[PDB]
Amino acid sequence: QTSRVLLIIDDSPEDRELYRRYLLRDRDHSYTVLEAGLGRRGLELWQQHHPDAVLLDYRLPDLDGLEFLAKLQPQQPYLPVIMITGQGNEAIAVQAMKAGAQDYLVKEQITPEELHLAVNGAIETVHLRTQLHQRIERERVVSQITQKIHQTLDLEEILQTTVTEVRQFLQADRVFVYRFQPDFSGIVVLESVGDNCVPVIDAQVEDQYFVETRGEDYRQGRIQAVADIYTAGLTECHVNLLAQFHIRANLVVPILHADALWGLLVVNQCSAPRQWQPLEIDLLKELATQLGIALQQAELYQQALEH
Amino acid sequence: PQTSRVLLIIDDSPEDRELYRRYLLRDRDHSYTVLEAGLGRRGLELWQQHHPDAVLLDYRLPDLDGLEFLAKLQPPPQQPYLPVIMITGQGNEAIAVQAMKAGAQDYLVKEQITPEELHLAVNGAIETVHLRTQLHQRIERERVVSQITQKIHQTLDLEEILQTTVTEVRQFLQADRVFVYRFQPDFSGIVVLESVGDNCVPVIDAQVEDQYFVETRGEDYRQGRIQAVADIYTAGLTECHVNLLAQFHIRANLVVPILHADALWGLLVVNQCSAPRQWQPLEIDLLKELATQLGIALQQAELYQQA
Ligand SMILES: CCC1=C(C)/C(=C\C2=NC(=C\c3[nH]c(/C=C4\NC(=O)[C@H](C)[C@H]4CC)c(C)c3CCC(=O)O)/C(CCC(=O)O)=C2C)NC1=O
Ligand SMILES: CCC1=C(C)/C(=C\C2=NC(=C\c3[nH]c(/C=C4\NC(=O)[C@H](C)[C@H]4CC)c(C)c3CCC(=O)O)/C(CCC(=O)O)=C2C)NC1=O
Ligand SMILES: [Mg+2]
Ligand SMILES: [Mg+2]
Ligand SMILES: [Mg+2]
Ligand SMILES: [Mg+2]
Repeated sequence: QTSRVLLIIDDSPEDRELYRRYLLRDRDHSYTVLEAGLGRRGLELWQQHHPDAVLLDYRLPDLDGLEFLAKLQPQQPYLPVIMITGQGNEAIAVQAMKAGAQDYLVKEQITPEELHLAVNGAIETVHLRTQLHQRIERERVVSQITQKIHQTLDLEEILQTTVTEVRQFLQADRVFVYRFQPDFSGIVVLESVGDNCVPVIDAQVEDQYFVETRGEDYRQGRIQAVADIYTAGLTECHVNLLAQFHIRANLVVPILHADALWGLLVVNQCSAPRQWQPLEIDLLKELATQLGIALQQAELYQQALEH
Repeated sequence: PQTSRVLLIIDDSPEDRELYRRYLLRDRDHSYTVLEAGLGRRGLELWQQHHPDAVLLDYRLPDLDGLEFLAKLQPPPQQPYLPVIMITGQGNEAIAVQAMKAGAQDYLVKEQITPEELHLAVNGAIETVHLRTQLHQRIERERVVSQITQKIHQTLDLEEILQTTVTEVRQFLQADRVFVYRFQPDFSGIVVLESVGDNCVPVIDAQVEDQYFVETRGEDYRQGRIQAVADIYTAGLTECHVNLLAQFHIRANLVVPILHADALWGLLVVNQCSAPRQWQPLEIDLLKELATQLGIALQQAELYQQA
């Protein structure tokens, strides 16, 4: 049973209660239910809570359902709205679906099972469209970096292009590349930042975990994906440390050269926690692998000079 | 009215079937040709022989239960999803729920159907199958690209990398033949690796040494410009190329230049040998991306040469 936020927008307190009772009868999910009796507040709750689905009464005191959809501006998001219409007004349902709704229900004909089916579909379909959009953007990033590696030997340009595009794609506060010194200490080679996190470049913090251990887990590929340093169960030493650079969410991907650990591709969220998705993690492993190709390429260019 | 959609209705009631067809008339947006079957066996035959855009399936047929039917449906490999809409009697929603886990896209309740609801349900099933297809292909091409990147990162033998590109590309594309063309210093050319299917007679061991097009007619190939022929007889080609292509039984031709540094190293070639083929953007962009990776692969092998 996963969690779902469902927003009900209907001016009849009883219908809201009816729908609320119906959604609880769903074994597949646990629903957090938000309510509004007016369109304007519906819009406000929508904008503040990003609910997974919206049950929308076509006839509200302030807005008709069509006006509500038109007052919605949504990356490139899709609206998980189910229009609720009265029997006989199906023509509204059709023009609502052409305006962005995912499905509709007939008020007096609604059953719990039908409600589940509607919510499932609106959510699944928006998820498909969201995933497809993410696949397209993720492909642009990978191809753009592939392009760079084919067009140049220089690291400063490839790493830079990498750091920027991932920050753009992920909408992260910070992305940078951390490089290990021979004495297993670290420095930030490149960076790209949003002004919500206290900088790290030029202000170097000395950790003792990489000098002492050398990162054998990172050599053999270990990645860390911390959604929120306060709920992941880290030690008090680590939590307090990250709080001083305002890192709230942490994603770290090792960069490998030869059979050795060259450095780290690092993503930060500094304002709020962030649950890193499988697609995003997979993107970074891939880029890191391309960086390995770049580094290797640059070293073969160094070796070829000396000859 | 020109028919835009083919719908297969599988239901043992001739009256309900005609009823649904009339409902479909109320959709001004589309024109429906309806195939009808009263039995599972005939439904399956009609499905397999005529490839309808969507299916309305009665959960209870005289010979097969709706679930048993879905299990006998095999979908083409370029559209692996079943655009089936289950029709169940009320109270039997639970059977329909198990159908959507078995591949149906949606369901309807027998006595509750309205013309608009039928339209939207058919609309939805076709759009969702299309979304699911697009997402499915994005995942496959990313795997292909990610697999070649890995190989390059591992510094594996290039001919093995070339092999992998050639094989995996033909599978993803359902193409009759894919191969890699390599230029000799004297601007001729030979076929290094290949992947060929039923409809196509192979070309690899009988390579004709072509003229110096790379100097003037590969002006575009040096500058990275690709050729994408849907049908060699309508592309406006000269007799020499047309006759040449016909001697290899090429009907559709997609060729992508392979670059090493900024020089024309060779060509990635895709062929359809049976029928003409309109090459789609996803397919072309995949090929360009692979072409660039082979370019990066070629660079890795040359840099290891002096060293
Ligand atoms: C933001 C700027 C910055 C950081 C984060 C940095 C050090 C830093 N310490 C790290 C990990 C670490 N550092 C420590 C711990 C310590 N290190 C010590 O010097 C202590 C003795 C000790 C506890 C006080 C630990 C426990 C980790 C995490 C190790 C793990 O991954 O399990 C990491 C990698 C994981 C991460 O990014 O969270 C870095 C980059 N230096 C910097 O300039
Ligand atoms: C097994 C397959 C095979 C081929 C396809 C090959 C030759 C071959 N000739 C090509 C182009 C070409 N080849 C020719 C012309 C000629 N070529 C000649 O051998 C002529 C004597 C001459 C006719 C006058 C032309 C005009 C092109 C296309 C140039 C362009 O469109 O840029 C191409 C690349 C473009 C394409 O195929 O569309 C190849 C690979 N040798 C092979 O073993
Ligand atoms: Mg109302
Ligand atoms: Mg429905
Ligand atoms: Mg649906
Ligand atoms: Mg029947």
